[PDB]
Amino acid sequence: AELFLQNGLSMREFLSLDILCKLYAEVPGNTTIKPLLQKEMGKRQVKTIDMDVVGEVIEELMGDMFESYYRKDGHYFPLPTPYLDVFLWAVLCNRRELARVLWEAGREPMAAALMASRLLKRMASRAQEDNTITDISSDLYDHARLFEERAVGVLDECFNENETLSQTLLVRELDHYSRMTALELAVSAESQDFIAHTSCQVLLTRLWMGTMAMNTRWWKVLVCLYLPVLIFPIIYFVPFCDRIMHFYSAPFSKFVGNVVGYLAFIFLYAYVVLFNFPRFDPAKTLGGIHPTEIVLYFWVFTILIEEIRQLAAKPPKYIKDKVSVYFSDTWNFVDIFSLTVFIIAIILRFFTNSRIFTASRIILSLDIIFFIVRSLQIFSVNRLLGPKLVMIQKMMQDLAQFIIILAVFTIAYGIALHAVMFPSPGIYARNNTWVTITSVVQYPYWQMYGELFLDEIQGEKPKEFGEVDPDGRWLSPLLLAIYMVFTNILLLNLLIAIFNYTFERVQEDSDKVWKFQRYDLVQEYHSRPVFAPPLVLLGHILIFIKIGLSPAEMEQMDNWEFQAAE
Amino acid sequence: FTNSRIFTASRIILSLDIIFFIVRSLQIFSVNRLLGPKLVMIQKMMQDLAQFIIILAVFTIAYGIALHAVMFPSPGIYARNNTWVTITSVVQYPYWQMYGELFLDEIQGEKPKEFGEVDPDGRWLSPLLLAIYMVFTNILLLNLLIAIFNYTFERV
Amino acid sequence: QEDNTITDISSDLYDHARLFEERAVGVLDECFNENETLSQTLLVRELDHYSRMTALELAVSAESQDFIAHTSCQVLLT
Ligand SMILES: *[C@@H]1O[C@H](CO)[C@@H](O[C@@H]2O[C@H](CO)[C@@H](O)[C@H](O)[C@H]2NC(C)=O)[C@H](O)[C@H]1NC(C)=O
Ligand SMILES: *[C@@H]1O[C@H](CO)[C@@H](O[C@@H]2O[C@H](CO)[C@@H](O)[C@H](O)[C@H]2NC(C)=O)[C@H](O)[C@H]1NC(C)=O
Ligand SMILES: [Ca+2]
Repeated sequence: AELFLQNGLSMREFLSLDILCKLYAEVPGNTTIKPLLQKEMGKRQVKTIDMDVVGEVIEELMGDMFESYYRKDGHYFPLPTPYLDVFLWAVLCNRRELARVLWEAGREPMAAALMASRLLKRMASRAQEDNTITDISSDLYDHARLFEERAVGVLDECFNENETLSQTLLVRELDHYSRMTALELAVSAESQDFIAHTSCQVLLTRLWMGTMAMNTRWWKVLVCLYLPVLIFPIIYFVPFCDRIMHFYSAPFSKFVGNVVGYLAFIFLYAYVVLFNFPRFDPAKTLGGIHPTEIVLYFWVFTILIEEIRQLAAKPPKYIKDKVSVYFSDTWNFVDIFSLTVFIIAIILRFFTNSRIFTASRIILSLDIIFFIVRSLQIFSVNRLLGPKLVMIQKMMQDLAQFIIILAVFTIAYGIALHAVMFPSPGIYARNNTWVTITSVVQYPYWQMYGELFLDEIQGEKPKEFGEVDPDGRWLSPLLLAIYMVFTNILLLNLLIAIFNYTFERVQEDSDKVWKFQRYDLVQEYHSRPVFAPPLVLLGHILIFIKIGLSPAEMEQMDNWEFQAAE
Repeated sequence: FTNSRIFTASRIILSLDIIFFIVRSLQIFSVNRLLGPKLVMIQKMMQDLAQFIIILAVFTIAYGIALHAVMFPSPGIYARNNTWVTITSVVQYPYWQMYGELFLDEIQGEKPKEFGEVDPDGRWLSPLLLAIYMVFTNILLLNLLIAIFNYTFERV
Repeated sequence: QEDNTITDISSDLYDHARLFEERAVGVLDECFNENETLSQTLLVRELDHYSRMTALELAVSAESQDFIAHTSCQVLLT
């Protein structure tokens, strides 16, 4: 194929629509793409293959509201991109050297390599999670890593001459890739080697220090954030109210504003739940509500209008697609959960019942935890702290996996221990279903942390624990001996070993995963209102009341990118 | 100065400054091939602890705000009518629970004299919150910090 | 590494610094393999073209642990 392309043949004259549909027709059978295409043709009841089925497979196999160009262009119902779609065919078929040749022969190469990496590793996940598809997943991850390092090398050769061209090449509209950039193609692909490259990181620093000097510290931004008249001496700009609006346009300034006003919010929420959250009564003024709780209502309404703004400012047009893009990160799950739990608590605020207000204060006092879980994204600005947060997230995945084994042994020993201490048809009966079930759950759990109930389970302390059966009084130390040698020593250190394996896997790439989540931090603070940190709701009022280039400039971009690829 | 508070501050400051003289003593152990590298390990692990302490304090103060807010509702009969014991309880009780000193008799409403009258709906919720805090902090966060220390140990 | 206005080429710079570390260690080793007393008196010279500081002081400014852990520097420190 390479020899044909470099002796007498061009893809522009060779490939047509029927050759391409036939090329997707005689895929061999040991691939992932034949089960995917036959599953999609089973969903449409069409016996022949066309490019709309291939396009829908590519759209569900890229994700993130990707729109494949076979569905929108009339040439797929000469061809515009013959190198690109024969390349995509060779990538879907898991053909190493053929996709290499078609990548080397085609235009927009790092975008092609990042799309190939996303497509191959999402085929790897698809073959791993489906039993009707042959698990060739390690081959697909190796091929995706091969396109990862090809994209990183093309970016590196672009970076070794005229870095400004690299920064403006990473943010191009790519009309043959559903109008998304190389940054967005890389973070869809989770290509951590591409984002941790120096070009993407200085670009995220330019976007992060938006029209402002790249080494201005956080305390200068802090003292200029609440004193705008002091912006003019010390804030250095990379080129009047132009300097003011360019100071507040920085996502780092919006970040420091979110940090300081959020610490004010957490201190206010803590003052409410720890010092003043009274029972509602219509007798005294304002219902008895302290105005710190009113300012609390104001700032959580501000966070709610903030999340409604983030839902409305999503790049798709349909509201369901905006919701699907909005819930693509877990931070929006934490946001919607904390806001909904707050709104439930403040609905239950006003009912004057003792149980309903008790539920309200309990729900609010447990929702401070979820606001501080939302606070955890702030620590991703630090090279040292953010990887530890990624460690915490993957260890919580490990804990949610191990917790069924831990609960199985815990409930087994709890059933045994409570059955030998408290025989229920006897004088030693706990005549209460709830304290029996919570004892089975509770007592092995606290014994698991070395809080040994040795006085309790041997028959002493009969008032606050219970009258233990006298033959449970000698058997309970033996059962607790087996449980301590099996659970505190073996099971817990097994879980610690799982956590340490997770620690080593993240710590060997901690720098690169911080570089990758730095993109998510920049995108989190790039779309915030350009406004005062106590007045961001006024900013949402004043909202209520990725670059494109010239076509000859785009062809010049493509020529420079293709020769750096050469 | 013969004042009771000023002399108390003097003896407290002297009795805490013996610690810093013995921190200065730590350079003597660099004459040993075996001990001095362990002191370099202690120094880099204290750097690691000073980095991890903001994450540990964030989760500690979160659970402390939650725990003290469910045990002691401040506009109620179960109010701790003292700002200082509230703030030091939020700092203090998750910290000692983090080392397995579980205040299970205290947070379930028993020992009302030296701990405080716990609200009866905090008496069942405090073991659940402490369960989540023990499975998240003594198991996950502390062994994460131990893993950081072990990575530092291997590097040195 | 600590400045954002400077391109982070830091790993290349640490590799180049380690390259000069092992070059210095090898020159000290070839100095040590004949007449060790000359190595000890060479490590403590006034170096007027280096602001009058020794090879020991240039190495501990550089934190060149491979140079100080060489046998010449250690018997000199003994
Ligand atoms: C739980 O209920 C059982 C059932 O009545 C109690 O068992 C009785 O206890 C008395 C004195 O303790 C004996 O005289 C009876 O013979 C027991 N009945 C049976 C069927 O064994 C038991 O004491 C209760 N336990 C608690 C803690 O309330
Ligand atoms: C803290 O102060 C509050 C405010 O007075 C006390 O709450 C009162 O307690 C008495 C009896 O305990 C009740 O009769 C009142 O109705 C309560 N007032 C309110 C507004 O709820 C509370 O007892 C004090 N707690 C401590 C430990 O001193
Ligand atoms: Ca959000």
